[PDB]
Amino acid sequence: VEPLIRTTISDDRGEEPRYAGYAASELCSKGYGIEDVIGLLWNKKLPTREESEIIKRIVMISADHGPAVSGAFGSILAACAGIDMPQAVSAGMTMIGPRFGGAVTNAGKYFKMAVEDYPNPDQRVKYLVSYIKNETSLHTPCLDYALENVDGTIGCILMDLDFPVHSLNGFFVLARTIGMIGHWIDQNNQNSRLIRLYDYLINYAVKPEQEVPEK
Amino acid sequence: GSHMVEPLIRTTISDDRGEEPRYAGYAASELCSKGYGIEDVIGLLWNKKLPTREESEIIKRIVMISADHGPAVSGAFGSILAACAGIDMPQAVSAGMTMIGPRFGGAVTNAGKYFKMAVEDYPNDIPGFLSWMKKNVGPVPGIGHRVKSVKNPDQRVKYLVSYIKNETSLHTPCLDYALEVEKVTTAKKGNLILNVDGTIGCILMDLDFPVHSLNGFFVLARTIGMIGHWIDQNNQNSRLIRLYDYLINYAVKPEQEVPEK
Amino acid sequence: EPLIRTTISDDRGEEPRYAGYAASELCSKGYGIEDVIGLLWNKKLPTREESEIIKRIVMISADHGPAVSGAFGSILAACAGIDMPQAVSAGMTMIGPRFGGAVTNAGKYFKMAVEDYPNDIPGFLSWMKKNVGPVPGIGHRVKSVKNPDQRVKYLVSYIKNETSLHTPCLDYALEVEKVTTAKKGNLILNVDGTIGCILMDLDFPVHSLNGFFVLARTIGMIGHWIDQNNQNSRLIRLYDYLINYAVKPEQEVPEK
Amino acid sequence: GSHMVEPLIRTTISDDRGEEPRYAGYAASELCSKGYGIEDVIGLLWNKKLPTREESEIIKRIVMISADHGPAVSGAFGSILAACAGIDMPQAVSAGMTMIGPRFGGAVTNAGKYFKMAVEDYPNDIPGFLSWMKKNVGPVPGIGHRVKSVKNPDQRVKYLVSYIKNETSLHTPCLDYALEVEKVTTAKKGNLILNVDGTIGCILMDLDFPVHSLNGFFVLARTIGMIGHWIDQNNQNSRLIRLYDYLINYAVKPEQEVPEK
Ligand SMILES: CC(=O)SCCNC(=O)CCNC(=O)[C@H](O)C(C)(C)COP(=O)(O)OP(=O)(O)OC[C@H]1O[C@@H](n2cnc3c(N)ncnc32)[C@H](O)[C@@H]1OP(=O)(O)O
Ligand SMILES: CC(=O)SCCNC(=O)CCNC(=O)[C@H](O)C(C)(C)COP(=O)(O)OP(=O)(O)OC[C@H]1O[C@@H](n2cnc3c(N)ncnc32)[C@H](O)[C@@H]1OP(=O)(O)O
Ligand SMILES: [Ca+2]
Repeated sequence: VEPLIRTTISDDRGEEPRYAGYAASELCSKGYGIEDVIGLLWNKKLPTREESEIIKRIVMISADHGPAVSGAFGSILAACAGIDMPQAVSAGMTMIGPRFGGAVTNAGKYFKMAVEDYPNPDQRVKYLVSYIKNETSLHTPCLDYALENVDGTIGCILMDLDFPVHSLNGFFVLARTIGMIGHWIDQNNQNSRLIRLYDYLINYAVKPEQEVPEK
Repeated sequence: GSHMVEPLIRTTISDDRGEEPRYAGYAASELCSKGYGIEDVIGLLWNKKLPTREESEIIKRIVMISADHGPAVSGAFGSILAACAGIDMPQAVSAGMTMIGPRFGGAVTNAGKYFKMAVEDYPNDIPGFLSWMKKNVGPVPGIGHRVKSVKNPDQRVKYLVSYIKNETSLHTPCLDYALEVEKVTTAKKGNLILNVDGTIGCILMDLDFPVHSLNGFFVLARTIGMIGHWIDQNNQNSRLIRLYDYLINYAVKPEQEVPEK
Repeated sequence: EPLIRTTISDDRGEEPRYAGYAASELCSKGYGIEDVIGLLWNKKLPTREESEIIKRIVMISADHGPAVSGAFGSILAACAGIDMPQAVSAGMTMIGPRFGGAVTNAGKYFKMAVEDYPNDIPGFLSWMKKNVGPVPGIGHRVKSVKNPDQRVKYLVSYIKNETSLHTPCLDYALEVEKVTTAKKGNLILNVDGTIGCILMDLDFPVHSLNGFFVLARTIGMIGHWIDQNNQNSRLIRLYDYLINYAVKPEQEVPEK
Repeated sequence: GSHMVEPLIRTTISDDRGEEPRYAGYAASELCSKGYGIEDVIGLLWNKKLPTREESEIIKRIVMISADHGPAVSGAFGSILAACAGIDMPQAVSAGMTMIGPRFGGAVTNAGKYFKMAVEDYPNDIPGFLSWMKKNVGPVPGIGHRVKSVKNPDQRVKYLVSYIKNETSLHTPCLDYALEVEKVTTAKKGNLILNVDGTIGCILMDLDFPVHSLNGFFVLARTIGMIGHWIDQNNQNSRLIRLYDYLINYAVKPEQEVPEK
């Protein structure tokens, strides 16, 4: 039988799943964390302890940015429409792209090009930068070039961690899913009603009323 | 003219109007600096409370254990179909996530609800609980699996139960009840095991987590796997999928001529 | 062993076949979009009367402005630079029990009410409150007895006066509306209720009912995406004065 | 409190504030009463113009021909996967719709854009257009078919081209160029015919529909089929899909013990 799909990251056929060769429960038993599973499933590599400390902080820092932004607001709109959590969160996730979250992969991409082709106050940035430059020994050429914005900081850092270029948006997608789930729960706890924008929030730049011509 | 504005939405969990975003009143930079993790942010945004150490260790294992279960299941396969169709990651994973529901992944909330109801209303009457569920609800949420069974046990379930019993002091009436239900249901049919959704739901009810939050633990964890599958197919440059003809049981109308109007 | 079973369409022959009919031949013989809907959702070519009803349901339901959840979700995605299909998929995800997707249940319960509570609307309303919750097909955020929904009035008048359809479900729902609007003005028979009743009276498959709204409102959601793209609209961020920030006091993180 | 409001959204296509919706200024029920159709509402909402009778006849045919292509293809299959997972219709169809993009449906808009570029840049130079495309794009979008060819024509294409040439007086420069391109490409290899995506994409550019709108015709038409498939699976009470193990090539890492931290 010719297979329909080819997978390289996980095997569910045994007693429990294997993530890049490692048993899920053995990762739990030996003290590994969510950040380690992220490394295994997205990069097929168990992160080093410093890499795991950076992944953890990137996800924590990126988890939510309030209810006003497109991802969270999409989830809220769906929550208020009575849609179930997974589907509501999927609507918020659909907002992630070139304008909402996209500054991470683009920063990473252009600062990598800058390092190769042109080699020669936000408290979260000052925290992240000081953590990676002082509490780790990770070589951060892209970040160092950028130092010579949180999306800029995170994007440079992920290119410097050698994560595949295809994986970079994953950090923002996963992290913001925590906030979007949270917003859905918050609206459900409040028993929020359907949202319908107020008329004065809309500029109805519409055609004048006209009668339909006969045919 | 001006307008008297009434708020459109009300939010209690997060705010970005200050110096940096605040999660249930706490700054993310401070959470990072003081040694907290992803499991702590999950607790703040979903329960508005910093988890205890015992809770954080449980949340971490729930997420790790649930992260992925291969490419054959609806969530992963949906993400893979979209990846092969050349769809960008967030939109591809949204398609996979849309599969999460009563049958696949999204039975956590209702498993917690109904096992808690059973503990309260049928503590010494599992057959009463099962009969009530069959007549009034349908399949018992958190019971059953397409591939795991008495002969092919789910070590993810065995691990979470062993961890709770041995590495914590957590009192678990819902989980203990569900394990007694599993003995009764698996005597009827081997497929009627206590599954991962049922296990997680019971543990989270025993931790008194918000009832609405329960499915969130699966949704979030399995997003890790779905992103992983999208990346995997992109690394392989996988082509557009068309389901093979032999896998489709066609039972279609005969070819027929359109009649004149 | 097969993975799925399918009965509605087949692309293995010379061209795709919809319930056994070739689309080129349906076009050539003067059939329309409404006939293809009937073939793919009911496996039968509609009668001329049925096709005229389907057409009108779709046209009447196509759009209801940018303020409503489906359109606003599509607009939010358009403004975020998301491509059309994925943006409209976000809008479509909003269609459910509160907005747009009460057609199926409205048809299901009004059809049962005709048989089980023929001369007892209070008994039906009591059964629903205990067994279901809000009556699907009743209520609206903006339309009411004081601001009637002319879409509902039009569809009801078209059916009752311009077709020969026997409408026990729709007639029952109209009697229900007299009872509920006497209690509260917002409890009108809404578009979802009207469509659901009409489709049950037409003996359409019960699972198909929400499809008429999902498809029709896809026209509108695509329109809003195109409109925002033509305007080169920017990323939307909800104004802070539209949000009641009932957030926890800013606190210092305690030591572990 | 009172605020000086700036509108959050600007809309030009429809007004819902009155007794019924107004599509590009026209009352929805009056379009119904005066004998207009779905295709007329499509033109009003997507182009802000009531189509001419001939444009209306073309829109109708495009939608009908594009409505479904069987259950094996990504959009329908996504809807079927969600239907089998117990997901409600709108959410299930949304998953299938997510598959629509560069590989599935995208050849319509790509063919339109490039045959329009050829009419403008290579008006009487098909070899130059075909030389540039092979260098900067690869296979010409809208050209080629696996099973169809000169010996076995696509009757939908022959029907549509014949309709627009013999039942309308519409000027079709993009479609005319694509038919001249087909004469050159079919002479090289018989299978390089003008396909249905190429025929539709060219026609839409010739009807002067906005460039942003072209994908709408496939999206809306295939929503008919995706709804159909969801209903079909629900009528059957189909069970959850989980791909059989033999359909997966598990090109996975060797099993190893987790190292100590
Ligand atoms: C991480 C996860 O996804 S774990 C799974 C989460 N889902 C749930 O917990 C929901 C409840 N469980 C179920 O719906 C099912 O067991 C499924 C969908 C998970 C798997 O079932 P399937 O393999 O599709 O089989 P199907 O639904 O036909 O059930 C097989 C038989 O077991 C019975 N059965 C299956 N699950 C249950 C259940 N939870 N309660 C009662 N009876 C059940 C069915 O009635 C059927 O019996 P029959 O032979 O007399 O007809
Ligand atoms: C195209 C469409 O979307 S048409 C609408 C389709 N939806 C339905 O038919 C589902 C049933 N209806 C409903 O859920 C609601 O009427 C909605 C969501 C459409 C609008 O309601 P909202 O404006 O959000 O108001 P809310 O849900 O708070 O209800 C208003 C009041 O009317 C009552 N009410 C509203 N709809 C119903 C109903 N269908 N049955 C019974 N009571 C109802 C509520 O109980 C509430 O009463 P209260 O003031 O005593 O508490
Ligand atoms: Ca006039």
